[PDB]
Amino acid sequence: AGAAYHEWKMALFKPADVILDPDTANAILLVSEDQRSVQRAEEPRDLPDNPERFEWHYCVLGCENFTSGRHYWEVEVGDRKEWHIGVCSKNVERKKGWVKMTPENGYWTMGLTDGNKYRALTEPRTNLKLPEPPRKVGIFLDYETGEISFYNATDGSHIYTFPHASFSEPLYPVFRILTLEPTALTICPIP
Amino acid sequence: AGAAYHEWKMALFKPADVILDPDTANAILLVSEDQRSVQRAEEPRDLPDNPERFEWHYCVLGCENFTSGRHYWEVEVGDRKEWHIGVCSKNVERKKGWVKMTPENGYWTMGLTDGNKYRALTEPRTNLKLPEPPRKVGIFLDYETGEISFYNATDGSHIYTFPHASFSEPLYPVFRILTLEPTALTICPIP
Ligand SMILES: C/C(=C\COP(=O)(O)OP(=O)(O)O)CO
Ligand SMILES: C/C(=C\COP(=O)(O)OP(=O)(O)O)CO
Repeated sequence: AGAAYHEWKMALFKPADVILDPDTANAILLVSEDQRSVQRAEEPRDLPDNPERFEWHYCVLGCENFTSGRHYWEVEVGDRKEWHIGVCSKNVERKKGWVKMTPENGYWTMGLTDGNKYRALTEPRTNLKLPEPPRKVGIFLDYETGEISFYNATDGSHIYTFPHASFSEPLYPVFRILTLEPTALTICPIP
Repeated sequence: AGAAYHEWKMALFKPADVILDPDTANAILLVSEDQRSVQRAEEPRDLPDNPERFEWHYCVLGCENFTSGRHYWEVEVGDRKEWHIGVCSKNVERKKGWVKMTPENGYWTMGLTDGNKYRALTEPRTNLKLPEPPRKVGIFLDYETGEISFYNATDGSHIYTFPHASFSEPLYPVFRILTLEPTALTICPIP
């Protein structure tokens, strides 16, 4: 069940060793020293406007992108009451206010808002019903087949899969947090 | 106060999301479908050889181990008249009969026998005197300080702290039940 999940993911997808890129992180984000976790600060840091940095979206990326193959990583979201995670195109508009995070705008993400509302960030947003709140989420990228999927990485249940896409840009792991709370997002070691 | 215990656990220790590993579970144990609970059976299962499995001790482990950091989880023991819980080293002699569960053998555990006799499984065993019987037990690991502690998770009260170890191996949550009875051991998910 969980076991079947682990066997399936290990057979089919390459483990990506994701580390967060402080240079991309909106100034309201604190990336941990080990670059595995990200937290939202109360006050923004005073950081330069280098082209890589998100200036509007409360986002940070992985250091490395994907251009082909099947890849997965897992993110511990624990009890944090707001988070959205997935992948985004390298050429997302990092410097424009109010760009909706949607596949059309180079984002493939899902998560949680207001403690209990699960969504996939489609346009319009898709509401999800998950019998069990995930503590750890498996993100899955099949670049060739154009498929971004999410699983509960502990009990192996399927969370969501985006419609078929035809990727024309490299894809980054992306992480977004809006609220001030205690629990971090953490990229966990993967089998 | 339970309030102080709540604040303390939440400030200092990362909440471990513990799921029982059925491949480790001695064949006389039955792990629930959600792998949050374990019960002792009257008859063993007939299973294929597995290196991970406890052959002698009536034990099951968590799926994940700890190699650094401060971690806690909380176990519902209910009115069950016999149980022992804690952590053990990854390299405990799983396959060997008659190994005493003690710190020298890779185990740091405490619990209940015969309804009313609480013990820490030191060598010798140290008898505990608990003003009230717990129904939920908080297990606390601080890997750097070598500190394994047990608390009454409802009212915050201290149950037992082992002499500080110098851990040189990854640590698993471990769970042992000997006796036949209706109340399972249950891991309460992250609050
Ligand atoms: C302010 C902000 C994001 C909120 O965006 P939205 O208000 O469009 O809502 P959502 O559906 O969650 O994307 C910065 O990332
Ligand atoms: C039979 C058994 C465990 C009990 O071992 P022991 O009989 O040595 O007693 P204890 O002091 O509770 O460890 C299988 O796990």
